[PDB]
Amino acid sequence: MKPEDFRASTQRPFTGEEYLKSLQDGREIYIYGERVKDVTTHPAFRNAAASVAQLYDALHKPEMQDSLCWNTDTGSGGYTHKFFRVAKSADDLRQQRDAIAEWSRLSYGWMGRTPDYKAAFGCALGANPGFYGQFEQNARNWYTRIQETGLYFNHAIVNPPIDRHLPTDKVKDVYIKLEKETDAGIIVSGAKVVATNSALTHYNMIGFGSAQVMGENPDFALMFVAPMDADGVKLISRASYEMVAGATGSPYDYPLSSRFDENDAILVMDNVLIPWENVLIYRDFDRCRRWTMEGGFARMYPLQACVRLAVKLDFITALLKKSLECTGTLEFRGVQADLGEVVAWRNTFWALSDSMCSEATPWVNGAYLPDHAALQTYRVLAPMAYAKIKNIIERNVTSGLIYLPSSARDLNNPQIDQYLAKYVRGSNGMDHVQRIKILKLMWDAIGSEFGGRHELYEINYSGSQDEIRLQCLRQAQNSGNMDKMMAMVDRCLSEYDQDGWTVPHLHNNDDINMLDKLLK
Amino acid sequence: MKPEDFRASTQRPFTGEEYLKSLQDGREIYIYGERVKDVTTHPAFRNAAASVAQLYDALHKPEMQDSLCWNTDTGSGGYTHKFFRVAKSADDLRQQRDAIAEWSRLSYGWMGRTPDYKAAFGCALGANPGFYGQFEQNARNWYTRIQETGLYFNHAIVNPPIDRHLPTDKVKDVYIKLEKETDAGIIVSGAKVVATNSALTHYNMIGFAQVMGENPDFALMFVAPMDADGVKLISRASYEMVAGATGSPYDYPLSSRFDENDAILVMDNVLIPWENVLIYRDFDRCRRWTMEGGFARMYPLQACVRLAVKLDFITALLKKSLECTGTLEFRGVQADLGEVVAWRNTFWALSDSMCSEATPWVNGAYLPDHAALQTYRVLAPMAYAKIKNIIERNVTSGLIYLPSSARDLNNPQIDQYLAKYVRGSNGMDHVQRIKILKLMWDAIGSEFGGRHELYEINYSGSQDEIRLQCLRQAQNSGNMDKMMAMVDRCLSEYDQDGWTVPHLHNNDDINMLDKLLK
Amino acid sequence: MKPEDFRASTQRPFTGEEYLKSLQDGREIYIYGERVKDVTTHPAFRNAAASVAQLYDALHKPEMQDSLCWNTDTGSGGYTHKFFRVAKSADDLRQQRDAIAEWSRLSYGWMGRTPDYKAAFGCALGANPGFYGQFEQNARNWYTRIQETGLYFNHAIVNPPIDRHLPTDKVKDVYIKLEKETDAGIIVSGAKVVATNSALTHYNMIGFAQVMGENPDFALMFVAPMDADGVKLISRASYEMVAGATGSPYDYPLSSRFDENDAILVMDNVLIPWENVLIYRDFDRCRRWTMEGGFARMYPLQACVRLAVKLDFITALLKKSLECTGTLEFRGVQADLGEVVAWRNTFWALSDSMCSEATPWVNGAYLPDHAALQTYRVLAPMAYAKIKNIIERNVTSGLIYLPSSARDLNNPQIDQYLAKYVRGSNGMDHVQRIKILKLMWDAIGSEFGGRHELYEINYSGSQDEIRLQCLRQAQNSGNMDKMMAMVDRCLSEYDQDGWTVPHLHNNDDINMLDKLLK
Ligand SMILES: Cc1cc2nc3c(=O)[nH]c(=O)nc-3n(C[C@H](O)[C@H](O)[C@H](O)COP(=O)(O)OP(=O)(O)OC[C@H]3O[C@@H](n4cnc5c(N)ncnc54)[C@H](O)[C@@H]3O)c2cc1C
Ligand SMILES: Cc1cc2nc3c(=O)[nH]c(=O)nc-3n(C[C@H](O)[C@H](O)[C@H](O)COP(=O)(O)OP(=O)(O)OC[C@H]3O[C@@H](n4cnc5c(N)ncnc54)[C@H](O)[C@@H]3O)c2cc1C
Ligand SMILES: Cc1cc2nc3c(=O)[nH]c(=O)nc-3n(C[C@H](O)[C@H](O)[C@H](O)COP(=O)(O)OP(=O)(O)OC[C@H]3O[C@@H](n4cnc5c(N)ncnc54)[C@H](O)[C@@H]3O)c2cc1C
Repeated sequence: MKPEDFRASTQRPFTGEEYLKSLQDGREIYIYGERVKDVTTHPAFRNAAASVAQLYDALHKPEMQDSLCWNTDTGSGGYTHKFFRVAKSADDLRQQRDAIAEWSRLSYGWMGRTPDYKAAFGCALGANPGFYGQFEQNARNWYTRIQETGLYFNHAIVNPPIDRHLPTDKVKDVYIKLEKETDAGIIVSGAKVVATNSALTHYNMIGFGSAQVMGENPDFALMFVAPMDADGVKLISRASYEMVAGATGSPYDYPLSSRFDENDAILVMDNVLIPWENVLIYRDFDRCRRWTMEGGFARMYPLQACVRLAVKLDFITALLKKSLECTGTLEFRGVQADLGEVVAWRNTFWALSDSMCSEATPWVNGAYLPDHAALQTYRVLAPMAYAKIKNIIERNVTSGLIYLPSSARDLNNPQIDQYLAKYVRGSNGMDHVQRIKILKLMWDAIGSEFGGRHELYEINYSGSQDEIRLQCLRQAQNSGNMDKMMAMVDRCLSEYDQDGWTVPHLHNNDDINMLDKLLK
Repeated sequence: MKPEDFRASTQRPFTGEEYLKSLQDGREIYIYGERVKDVTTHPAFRNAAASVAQLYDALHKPEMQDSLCWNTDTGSGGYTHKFFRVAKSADDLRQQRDAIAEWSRLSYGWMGRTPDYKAAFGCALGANPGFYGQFEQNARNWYTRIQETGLYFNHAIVNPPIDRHLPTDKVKDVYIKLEKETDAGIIVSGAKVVATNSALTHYNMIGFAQVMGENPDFALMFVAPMDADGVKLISRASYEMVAGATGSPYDYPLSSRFDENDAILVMDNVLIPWENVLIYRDFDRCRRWTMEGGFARMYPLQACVRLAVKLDFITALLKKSLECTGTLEFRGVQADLGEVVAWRNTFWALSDSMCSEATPWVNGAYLPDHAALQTYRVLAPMAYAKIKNIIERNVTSGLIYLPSSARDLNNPQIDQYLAKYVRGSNGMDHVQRIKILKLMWDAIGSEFGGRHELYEINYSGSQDEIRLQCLRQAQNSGNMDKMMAMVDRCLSEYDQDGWTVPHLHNNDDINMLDKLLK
Repeated sequence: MKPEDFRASTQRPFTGEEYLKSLQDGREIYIYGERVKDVTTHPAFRNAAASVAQLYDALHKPEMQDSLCWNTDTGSGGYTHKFFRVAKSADDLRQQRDAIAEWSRLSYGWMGRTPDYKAAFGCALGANPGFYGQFEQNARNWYTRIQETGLYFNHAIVNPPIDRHLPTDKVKDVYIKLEKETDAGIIVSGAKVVATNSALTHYNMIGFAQVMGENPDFALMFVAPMDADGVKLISRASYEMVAGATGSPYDYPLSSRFDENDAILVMDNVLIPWENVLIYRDFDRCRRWTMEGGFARMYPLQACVRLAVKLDFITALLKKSLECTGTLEFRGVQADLGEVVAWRNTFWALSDSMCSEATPWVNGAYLPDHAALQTYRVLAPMAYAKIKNIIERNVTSGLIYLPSSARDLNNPQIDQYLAKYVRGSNGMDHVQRIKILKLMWDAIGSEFGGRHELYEINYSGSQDEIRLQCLRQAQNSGNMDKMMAMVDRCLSEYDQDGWTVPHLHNNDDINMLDKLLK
């Protein structure tokens, strides 16, 4: 039973109901010391699963289908989310940018690992399948499959944060490695860092870590895909903000934690058989080193991430204004100036996504890639912008983020509520129910455990502070951008020497230099 | 004589030679306690004048006309710099963006007040002349004049930094005001804060301590020639003259040719003819001009591109400087340079968005994306201060381990030690190493570098003001209401009793609080 | 002739006049492609020399001797600056802190390499002479000599910024190395990075691209007179000369008297007598000197006080500058000035802690709190860059709305407009307003201001190195192990089954997970 066989039609991706049915499979997930029986009904995952299911439902609704979907390029006569099909122009990238924005708005920018994130991987396979050599047909088939079905992939690429001071092949007891080569496929074992929302995915792409030196053993030089229900695949979940908010809070108290929690799970592979049809790069140091620059994925996914963050910043910006209307401090110059800077950061990420599309270039086989410099720029700025925005919220909303009753239960008890109505009202006529609601929404965005995890995510998810900057420099150098900037500096330098100007339009200083007269 | 009458043709802007001749007028400029006889030959201005003259020469080069010029829209059959005529599409704005970049590369991004900066004012007059009421014909004529000739305007808008704690009605002894209304025109007196490069301009636009007040004699906008009686400039110290008198082009390569003197602008009982008046004793038009005039919604396109060109230069110069010292091999150094690259990329991406998201305005004119203009203004001071700190903390002693002068290289007694001990890393010779690092020092640490940091931090407004204007744009455009509609939708999806949407599970079956607090 | 033989008495340090006479020796200095005949009269050095001479004169003033001087500990019956003799208590360090502050106030915190900076080296030699083995007597003699005379030392320790990607063994064509061992002493050649104010010093201590390597010919520490054959300086541009040639004291008040020329130090086959050798072909002593020598554990007391004095000056000057513009009335401006006040307070509080937490070392000597020294080094670059940004973003156009020269005030034709339009706020006259703002600009934006920013950011090491050394101090002192004992205690108070301490309640009675996940 293929997960896409739950669809009532082969000419469209899953509906939300078919997607939920596709998750009631053999996946082996652990949380709070027990195996999850059904991820769609379990109290740690049911609402995050329902939230992803809503994205699938939106693909078929007349109210969103046109902004979200295109026909497939496969000859099936079907349709798919625009970002699941290879772009072949700058306008195609702009349409994909808008389709990503529309889906992201459904979670207010809070779900960062929705199916469109890894759809860029499906497109990378379809745009350049020749890169994979003997595995070219697997790349072509995987592109067709992902595009037609809307299959939900995530990736587990970063190695566990253990023995970082050593090359990947020197942490053999932990990192993903080839165990055995057989006729049916390859046996792999090891673990990857947290695989965000992988409990709700169909497949994971398992790839080599690029920020850590690989070494000299080719058994670590692998790229392949694994279904979430493959025997030996195990997820060990982190604490569930969804379950905690359900057990000890309410949607009113924790409105984001209760529906958008993407569990960052440890991914374990215990002697998993990967069929040859799922192998993409095999014991190949050459292809592993070339994949970041030639594969296309690294040159596609930040378009999705930049738009998703820009949507979250649309939400945070207006929510900060709403929060300041609660306290009444929005009337002050300093407060307005701080909110104005949040507006500037919000505007920045939308402008970067515009440039990604307008400056797009042809690649291979007619495929277009977004502006690579803009992708690297989003990665560098986002951690700085996010940390600054959170600090601005805390230093302006101040006590408004803590002057809040424990629970919706307090509002529902008239003995407590009578005091909340009088003493916890909003400024200028706003009732206490709305005031507490707005400020709890802001606190869940930045200070709840979910808010704290989101700050950790925005700071680190695409790489360390040094790595994102190194990659930004490498792009400038590899593209020829640095050589073009250097040609301008070399022109400036060529216009004079130790004797004076070499250009005839400027005046030498022989008639005005006073040093001989002063020193000789 | 009109400055444009120096042109041998009415079908093109000035050549560099005609531009220089046009500055040899009756202008009253002071520097170092003396009157400046001729800005084109004076040692404080001659090279900055020659640098601007090069921009005019570039307009007439066949290899550069495709990027720099377009036909006029006046019916003269002439041509002009692309940014001197009203944009009528997103593509027109992109071509203007490129024409600004091409001119800016001629000064490596260091001249921030070149003729294209105020060409946006000429275009604002041409795009919306109806805004000016009875002065509509002046707006139309000034647009035609600026466009055809390439007339060099600057503006003096910011009031002197005196009694900022008071409104623009309680400091009448200093600020620009109407003093007499006559048949020939208006008599004005007062001063404006530094008018950058105004010593080399043909005209200055004079426009309205933030809060204006209640006296309409201060509610003015008009044009003044640089050679009108009573118009005078009191110059600041000349980095060009100092670099010439005590340095050399090798030692101070930017100071020696790109210094834009920030002069105090004084108007002493100046007669402004009615043909030069645009807004007269009109608080309503003065308050509406920032949002309806167009200029405030056009010039940051020029300034963002000009900065992005300077960042192309600084980025590669930082790489060159780190190649000198050999520290470019280290991870931390590469990461810091990578961040400079990210800031450089940002300002180009903002200029892209300004053009692609452009909107129709009035009479077929297009305006760049307003949010992107406000974003450039907010980010630029932070990016510039951060980039300078990154250079200083990475190039470190390389910026000071330099001989005093090109005279040290030209003395073999000293040069023998420079050749051995002040060589560049991995085979680079000492002449090139010292040259690169002196170029970087002139960009950030010389008095010229220091002034450029003060300029990038402040020129479009105080830190609070640029942020306030960014917020106002979000509110006035409807952007804030659209972001708010998303927050209100999120809020509408639940209440104190649970979800109001049917796809989510209520917590009644899992909430343990009742069972826990008996 | 010995430089101290210029003194009319052996029982006190130099007077200013004797100090100036002592500099009129055979020193080989270059600037602007020419040999400097006499540093005391040359226009690039005369005022900086006069400024140092004033510090020596202050030692002999009865009104200042209580704060500045103590008896020598040598048995000579003489006196010296307090920081020139070994501290033997926390109170001795506090009195030295005050004596440093008093001398620093004479240059308003702008001279960072005055004779008291290297007096810490003289004290390090006197406190632990046994460290130097066979060179112990040289350490004792040098301590006595520096203490009694007030000899002016600087140090040249940092290698030229060339081939930083290589160790101090693979750049032999540049770095200081032993070339010959003889009966009279050692022959050395090489260069060091800028030796701040070395043109005005008597001697330089020469000491060991970070990683040293494996060749012991580079493992040296020794003293060299400024007039030894082969010792020479190649000066950087002179802010003093430039301010004199093209400015005035009114226009550049700090550049004109406190410029400490950052000179390239060259040693060409210099003979160093054995009496001047301290560490010889000894990797063991070179590696142990940073932790056992004492100097690295003494000089940041001088530097922290000197910066705190400069911050007293900058803080009040920022208030004065904001009184000029009138913006001091606004909340945001007052808040920014308040932060400058907080940074100024910090460096004084660090100097307090350096003294009160002082510890015994060897032979009765006391050392300031090592953690506070490392903290000053880490915070100072961040505080300085932030303070400069605060000044620029608040004083804004006040720093550029200034006439070129005192010559503008002395020309009534220009001065009439300065009096009206460049007056200060609320009654302050234009002469005082321009004077205050030019003083602030010379502090931060002139080439001297730019060099001072580069100095404060980098002089004690790169951003990573100062932080690494701060961490190493925490580890080596046992501070980190004591902080770790608290974290280990916290961890020991529970395990995977619950609390291990009896005062806390386990969650068995309230944990709902079993009941929820059936
Ligand atoms: C909430 C969250 C969700 C995530 N989801 C996913 C996911 O779905 N899939 C996935 O594959 N990954 C995921 N990640 C991992 C993420 O991509 C990484 O955290 C990021 O790439 C940084 O790598 P790292 O954690 O190994 O940090 P490191 O690379 O180990 O950096 C830590 C520190 O060590 C330094 N350092 C490390 N190596 C070196 C070196 N060789 N030389 C010098 N300094 C070095 C760094 O500069 C930094 O200061 C997620 C992370 C978070 C926080
Ligand atoms: C090198 C340089 C070149 C320039 N060239 C030109 C030019 O050619 N033409 C031109 O017209 N201008 C020019 N300017 C002026 C520039 O536009 C201004 O400096 C800028 O607009 C900031 O205004 P300001 O200097 O008056 O600072 P201010 O507005 O006075 O700000 C200083 C401080 O006071 C605070 N403040 C001021 N007013 C208030 C208030 N009402 N309420 C609360 N806080 C307040 C600010 O928040 C800030 O902290 C130039 C400036 C520089 C530095
Ligand atoms: C105005 C001024 C006056 C001075 N006066 C004196 C004086 O009188 N006497 C004196 O001896 N010195 C003096 N100095 C030198 C000063 O002490 C040094 O600049 C400081 O120690 C920093 O060392 P550096 O310049 O070699 O920088 P570097 O150490 O070369 O650092 C530059 C960059 O390279 C990186 N880097 C360097 N090496 C490594 C490495 N191995 N691994 C990783 N990254 C690395 C750093 O992290 C940094 O990002 C002065 C400096 C200045 C600016």
